[PDB]
Amino acid sequence: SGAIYVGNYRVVNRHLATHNDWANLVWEDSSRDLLVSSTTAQGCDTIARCDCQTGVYYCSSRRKHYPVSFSKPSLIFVEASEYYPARYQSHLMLAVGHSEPGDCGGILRCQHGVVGIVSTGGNGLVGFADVRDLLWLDEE
Ligand SMILES: NC(=O)[C@H]1CCC(=O)N(Cc2cccc3[nH]ccc23)C1
Ligand SMILES: [Zn+2]
Repeated sequence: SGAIYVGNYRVVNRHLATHNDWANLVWEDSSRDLLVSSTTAQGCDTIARCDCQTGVYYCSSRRKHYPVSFSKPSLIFVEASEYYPARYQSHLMLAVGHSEPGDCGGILRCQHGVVGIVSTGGNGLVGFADVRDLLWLDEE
């Protein structure tokens, strides 16, 4: 689990969104595994606006923050899971590292702010859904 709180927005994995998130929906994309909902209180996270390929992510299944190098956001085939059939997921970045399903929502951060959240894993890889292209998260 995990979310990003920026301005009056909440960003979560689409597969973990609550009834309140869907009732207060701003934008969602199944192919990205992302959902953004509105909030009443202001958040404190800052979204990175950059092309960094190194950062640190939180892995709940190790209680550890790991420094990683990661690939640029791309269209990647993701095997079937409890929440989606086998499909291509867009805006996905991979790194060599540990990830289990309940690690989804863990933040990946660089020197500029939040880059994305854990979304995929297995086979010694970890995948992150990028949020740096969602520029509207910085306004209104
Ligand atoms: N974005 C997706 O398609 C998600 C949907 C929910 C989900 O359980 N997975 C599998 C997964 C995620 C993270 C870590 C993992 N380790 C092994 C499997 C695995 C994929
Ligand atoms: Zn950066």
